[PDB]
Amino acid sequence: QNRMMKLAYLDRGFYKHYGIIVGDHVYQLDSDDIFKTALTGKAKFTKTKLTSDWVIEEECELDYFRIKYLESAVDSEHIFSVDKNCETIAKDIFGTHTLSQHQAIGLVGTILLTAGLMSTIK
Repeated sequence: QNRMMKLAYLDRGFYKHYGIIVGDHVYQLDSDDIFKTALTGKAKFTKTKLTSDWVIEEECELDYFRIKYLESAVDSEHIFSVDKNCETIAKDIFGTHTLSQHQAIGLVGTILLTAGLMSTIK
């Protein structure tokens, strides 16, 4: 609960919602419809109160952006591209090209969506 950005997930009957824990709050994609989010490749973020339902991945953490920018994105209701493929993610995380705050948040949003989408595959 001090500027730490850890990956966490909420598991309801095997379907997983992923989010970023900062303090006593969770940032996640504002969607209960993963079909439409995935098909459109677009989402905004929301911030909710952390609860015991959330499971922290203490060895995972997405430190790609400053939290204030994500707070601003939540407040502004900005709609991000969350459909980057592995090549784009790989270039972003293993390369040295400039990465805007919007691109950085879109990257983390892609990771959240992809992780949640993979949990749906029956």
